[PDB]
Amino acid sequence: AFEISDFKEHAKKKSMWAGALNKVTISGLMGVFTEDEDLMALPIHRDHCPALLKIFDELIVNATDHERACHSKTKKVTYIKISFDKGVFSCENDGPGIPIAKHEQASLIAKRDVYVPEVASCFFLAGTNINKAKDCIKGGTNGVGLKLAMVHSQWAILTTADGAQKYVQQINQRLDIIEPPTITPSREMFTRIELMPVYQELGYAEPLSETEQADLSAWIYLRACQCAAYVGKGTTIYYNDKPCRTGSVMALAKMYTLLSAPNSTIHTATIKADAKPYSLHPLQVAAVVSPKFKKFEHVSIINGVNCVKGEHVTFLKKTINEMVIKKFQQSCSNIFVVIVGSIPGIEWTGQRKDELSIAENVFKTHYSIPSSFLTSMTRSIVDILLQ
Amino acid sequence: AFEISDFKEHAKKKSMWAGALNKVTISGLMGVFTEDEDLMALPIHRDHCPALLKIFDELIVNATDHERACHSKTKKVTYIKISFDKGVFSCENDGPGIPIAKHEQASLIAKRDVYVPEVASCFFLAGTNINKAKDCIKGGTNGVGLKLAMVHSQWAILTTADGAQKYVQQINQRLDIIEPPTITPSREMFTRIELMPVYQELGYAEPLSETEQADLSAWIYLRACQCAAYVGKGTTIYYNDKPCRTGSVMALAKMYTLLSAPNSTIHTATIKADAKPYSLHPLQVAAVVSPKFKKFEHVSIINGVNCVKGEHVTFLKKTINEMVIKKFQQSCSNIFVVIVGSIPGIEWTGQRKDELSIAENVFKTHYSIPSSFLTSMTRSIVDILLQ
Ligand SMILES: Nc1ncnc2c1ncn2[C@@H]1O[C@H](COP(=O)(O)OP(=O)(O)NP(=O)(O)O)[C@@H](O)[C@H]1O
Ligand SMILES: Nc1ncnc2c1ncn2[C@@H]1O[C@H](COP(=O)(O)OP(=O)(O)NP(=O)(O)O)[C@@H](O)[C@H]1O
Ligand SMILES: [Mg+2]
Ligand SMILES: [Mg+2]
Repeated sequence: AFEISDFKEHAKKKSMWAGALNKVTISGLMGVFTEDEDLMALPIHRDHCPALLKIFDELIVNATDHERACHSKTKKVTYIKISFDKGVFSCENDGPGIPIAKHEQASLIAKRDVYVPEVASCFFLAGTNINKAKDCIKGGTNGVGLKLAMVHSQWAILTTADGAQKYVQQINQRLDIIEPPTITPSREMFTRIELMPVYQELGYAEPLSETEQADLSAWIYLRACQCAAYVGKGTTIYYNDKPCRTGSVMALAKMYTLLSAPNSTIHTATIKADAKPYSLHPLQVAAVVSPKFKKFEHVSIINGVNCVKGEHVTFLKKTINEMVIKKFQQSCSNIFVVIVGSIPGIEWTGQRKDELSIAENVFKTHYSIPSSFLTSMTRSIVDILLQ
Repeated sequence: AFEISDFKEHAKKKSMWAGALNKVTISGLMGVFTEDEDLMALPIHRDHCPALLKIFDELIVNATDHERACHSKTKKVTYIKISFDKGVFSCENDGPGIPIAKHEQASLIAKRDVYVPEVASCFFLAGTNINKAKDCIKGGTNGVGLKLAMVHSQWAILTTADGAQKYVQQINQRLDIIEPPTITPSREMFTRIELMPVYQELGYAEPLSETEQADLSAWIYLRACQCAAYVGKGTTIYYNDKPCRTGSVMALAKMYTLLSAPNSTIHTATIKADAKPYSLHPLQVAAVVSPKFKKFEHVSIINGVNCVKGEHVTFLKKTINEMVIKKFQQSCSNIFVVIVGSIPGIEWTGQRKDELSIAENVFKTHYSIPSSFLTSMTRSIVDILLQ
């Protein structure tokens, strides 16, 4: 009756790692769709498998983490290329590759030659964020995300090049079959993950239906557009070899409000903090206020992660609410707001990183929302309330 | 740079297991306080460590799981006794004890005699829910919760008796030191976990401050009261040897609304489904509608777990909203609602079990909310809207 599981078997059966392992109703599920030359974020009103969307997210956050790691160094990340075609998902980024070197501890554990890229892709609770600095703004913390991608892949290829050598390794049948890597001379420098998810096991048609393909493509495109707003000014994000043109929170706010509030006013702010490490990490904000909006909604890209709940939102809402109450006397259900940037020292409620955890006083003590933004938001909210 | 962690080290450092490992702002944090002979649920407006509250929850859900496992058997669980004194937390339940038997697979893994209760308390990804049936309504699924309690304990004692023998085992220094167990003849039958959390490591004073002690006591008492509404009619819940008198969703609804809406109308329903396994699991509902309530709030005890988000809430809200719209023409921000019961086949977003995951169509297809409840709720909501 009392059974003991290994990580692989556990990750194939348990929702705690990446969420539900079958299709469920995902509240607020969105994708981006192109109408003419316009990008429009629209709801996806069909059940989808959270764990499937999460293994796409794990690879994308790994690439955005690498962009952040490299952004002040000589060899920077200049691109992240995301691809989705015939069911195959890939994510490739430039900059220094995963070191092509024997890992002494892993080789002893496994009783065979294990190189660093195999540790990164095949060993659970393993990576460069196991001892994470208090000020680190990478999303990665657990050493599990890439292994979850591998466990939900029928086949996967890890390719990395360090400017000297290229390493290619097949990781097949949900991490059951790790093929010995092919190592060759190369002047390339990059990391690529290519995989075919276990679509049928996660509740999808094999091959994907027209609707499943379209929904997954829209979701991935929007996730790439979210990255594009987060990464540094030197990095381009591509989706199926097309650049994602959403380099600002204003561009993100437009994509989400184009159908409901075309030709709208975009209230903008940079939220800044008054002490390191917070002062190193300004937050970019764009908000639209419309009577057509039925309840408060945010899109938060924090540390490269799409965060659906956190005290950073609460801080903005309470601050606006206090001003609205005062002006009206002489509050948030008509706001759509985009918040993008890094926050050091956050913790998460789970591997999925749906909710960040923090002391509210971090914002009260350190951060200031520009008066001009609060005044313009309050003016717009009050006019609606008055009507 | 690339490090490989064991489970214990990982659980002491990573928020993914039990949430943040220091004090943060927990939205909606509540405890129960006794004023005179009255029980009143009130907000706790102070930061607390989620992982600390979760190891209390892991033991309480294990006891409620055992109550559910035993409820149709000859030897039932008749009590769950929760204690909190001088920093020491204990949870004891009657009914069949954890088997006192050598575990052959664990003994081979560890290269020494390992009995089943040591597997349950000290081996990660281990327990009786590793292969969980599609219709199982126990909260336990991952084989990790009791190990997280042990990893966040300076010292812990596991005591179990199977009516033949008693097994006592010390598990000390955050699972670093597993003492060999003491096995003796006994006619007792029970399972007890007693532990002292690592309060200082999780941001608390050593010993607890007056306020920390009072807040943690209030939180635990309310969690016990939540259990009392969930368990079968034959089981009594005690907190510090006093029975928890909240045997109904009406009693729970009263405790949450006593300060804001004394002498209120309680709308009641049993939500029933039309096919097994759903039909085995009626949901008990009590709701209060007041103009004094500023936004929609629910307390959901699902499969013994305090669930803060799920499509069961959405189903009730949408159903009420449709009726309200219709009546008004001739909607949920004034509702407080308690929902208690079992839902088979749910998945979670994480080990914490904050959010359940399910297809919305489960409710649309199988479940029916009684017309008399919808009519009485709609009458109360409409009167407020009209005012
Ligand atoms: N695209 C990439 N480019 C470079 N290095 C990478 C890339 N993806 C992963 N890595 C490395 O591989 C390690 C393992 O990745 P992963 O399993 O996702 O763990 P993580 O990102 O550190 N933490 P988490 O994602 O929270 O579980 C990372 O710590 C990086 O060092
Ligand atoms: N109070 C208890 N009474 C009887 N059996 C218990 C009790 N607590 C734990 N157990 C047993 O010990 C096992 C390990 O507990 P635990 O680590 O909490 O895993 P779980 O409850 O199965 N899953 P999860 O809590 O989701 O990680 C359980 O599966 C039960 O078989
Ligand atoms: Mg990662
Ligand atoms: Mg458990």
